[PDB]
Amino acid sequence: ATQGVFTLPANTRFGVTAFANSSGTQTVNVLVNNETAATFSGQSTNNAVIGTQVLNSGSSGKVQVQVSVNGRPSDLVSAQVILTNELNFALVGSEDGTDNDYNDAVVVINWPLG
Amino acid sequence: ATQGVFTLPANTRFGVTAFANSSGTQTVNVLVNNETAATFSGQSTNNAVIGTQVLNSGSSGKVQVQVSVNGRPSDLVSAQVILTNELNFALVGSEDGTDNDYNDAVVVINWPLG
Amino acid sequence: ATQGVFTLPANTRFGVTAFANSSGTQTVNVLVNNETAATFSGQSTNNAVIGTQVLNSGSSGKVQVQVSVNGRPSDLVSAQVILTNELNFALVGSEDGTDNDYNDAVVVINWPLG
Amino acid sequence: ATQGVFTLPANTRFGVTAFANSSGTQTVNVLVNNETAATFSGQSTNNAVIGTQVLNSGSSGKVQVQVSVNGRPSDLVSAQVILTNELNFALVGSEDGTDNDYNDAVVVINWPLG
Ligand SMILES: C[C@@H]1O[C@@H](S[C@@H]2O[C@H](CO)[C@H](O)[C@H](O)[C@H]2O)[C@@H](O)[C@H](O)[C@@H]1O
Ligand SMILES: C[C@@H]1O[C@@H](S[C@@H]2O[C@H](CO)[C@H](O)[C@H](O)[C@H]2O)[C@@H](O)[C@H](O)[C@@H]1O
Ligand SMILES: C[C@@H]1O[C@@H](S[C@@H]2O[C@H](CO)[C@H](O)[C@H](O)[C@H]2O)[C@@H](O)[C@H](O)[C@@H]1O
Ligand SMILES: C[C@@H]1O[C@@H](S[C@@H]2O[C@H](CO)[C@H](O)[C@H](O)[C@H]2O)[C@@H](O)[C@H](O)[C@@H]1O
Ligand SMILES: [Ca+2]
Ligand SMILES: [Ca+2]
Ligand SMILES: [Ca+2]
Ligand SMILES: [Ca+2]
Ligand SMILES: [Ca+2]
Ligand SMILES: [Ca+2]
Ligand SMILES: [Ca+2]
Ligand SMILES: [Ca+2]
Repeated sequence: ATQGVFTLPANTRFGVTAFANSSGTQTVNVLVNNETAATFSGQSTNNAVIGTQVLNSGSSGKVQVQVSVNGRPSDLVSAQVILTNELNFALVGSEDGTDNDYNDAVVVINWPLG
Repeated sequence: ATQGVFTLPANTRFGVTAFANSSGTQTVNVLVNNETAATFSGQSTNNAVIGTQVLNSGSSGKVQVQVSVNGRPSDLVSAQVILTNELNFALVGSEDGTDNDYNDAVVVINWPLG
Repeated sequence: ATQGVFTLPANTRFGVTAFANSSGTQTVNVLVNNETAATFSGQSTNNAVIGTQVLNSGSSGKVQVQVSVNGRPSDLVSAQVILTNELNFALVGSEDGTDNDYNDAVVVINWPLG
Repeated sequence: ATQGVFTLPANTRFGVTAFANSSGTQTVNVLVNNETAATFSGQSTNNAVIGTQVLNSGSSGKVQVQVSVNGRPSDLVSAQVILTNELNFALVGSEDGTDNDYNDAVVVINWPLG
């Protein structure tokens, strides 16, 4: 099944944050309506934040997270969770190797903001 | 129902990151085994990371998130989500006022790390 | 925080299924746009399905689950989870006593159907 | 990533319920410790509950959901969510064709019971 794709409400501000837990450098791309809206790159084995940004979901609401290490696409796992019918999290895990911890890059998208 | 309390696997490192979306200064307290392990404070209406730390769940695995604004306990909502039977997120939202956006402080706990 | 309230897409069919795990008879009311759309009652300590129905979300898409036992409203816990940006689950547990298993009635809403 | 596989606490009762939303006959198999513990089959475009059962997770606690149509394995999606640190749902969707609604068989596992 496709993973790392989420339909947000249109024209909404949202936060995107990425963490790294790998000896490899993680590159995280966030596409909005199929155009790169944020790119984070960094390396950590201690859950360091490698980037955070505020974005707007635009007219489509379509947000996609992609992860690669040295040009190789990581395998993704994802889900969206809504608390009290208001607070939204779109969560992404990624695996760059063999151990299947799926934490190599971790991406959290939250809305609403403000 | 109790919110913002999670049983993690014992003796496990976990990430805890807090975001602010409110006029009010948010104070996030993270307890492990009922003892304060981290305190974040900050103010933003643009989802600024007001703190991020790596902690250990210790022998109990009992982790609790509290949020207060100027001393007043915020109302919490929470859940845990597990992807591919491996990647864990504990999520907390909090409301300091009347608008019920539940984003005033947002706390994300993730494990495993490394 | 309010629990047991979910905003579905408007004019969309959804499944609702209730399960009981208590010595007391459980009454589950499902409201659509603030009007009773279905009512289920049953007693089980073995997770028996005490009711199932297909309903329409109507123009608001607002769906509310209420649970009571012998007249007394149960304490509710809820969340919505979306998998592969497509498959929606609205989940409710409820507590009628002191043991805090929150399974005394369990209500599962799923969409889309067909 | 592996989908439809869940680690439960050992020797615990859980409910499993399957729903169908397809013109094809769905076969849902539930494995405990890699052995078939329940089987449900049926065809519905209206969210019929094609089966519900109470099982015991056994000594491993490993539970797996498999779905097929006419012997062809369906693509699965899954997650686990925990409410008030107590109430557990393991959720599975499955796709038998090309439209990617992932609702063709839906399976929900809940614990604890009683
Ligand atoms: C620490 C370790 O990092 C990787 S495994 C690691 O990946 C790099 C990528 O550049 C090299 O291929 C090494 O040969 C590999 O050992 C993570 O997948 C793993 O979970 C762990 O965090
Ligand atoms: C921007 C706004 O912030 C608060 S409402 C705000 O709360 C502060 C708390 O110190 C004072 O009560 C102000 O008088 C209030 O208006 C959030 O609850 C709200 O969601 C929004 O982010
Ligand atoms: C078996 C038991 O059922 C209840 S406790 C039970 O509640 C009924 C009403 O539902 C009466 O108040 C009795 O006096 C109580 O003992 C559940 O709360 C519990 O989890 C367990 O399933
Ligand atoms: C109603 C429809 O059913 C299938 S698509 C459907 O699958 C059967 C399987 O036996 C045949 O291949 C038909 O030729 C196909 O049209 C679902 O995938 C779809 O979501 C929808 O529920
Ligand atoms: Ca890895
Ligand atoms: Ca890793
Ligand atoms: Ca607020
Ligand atoms: Ca706010
Ligand atoms: Ca109870
Ligand atoms: Ca009970
Ligand atoms: Ca389908
Ligand atoms: Ca279908």
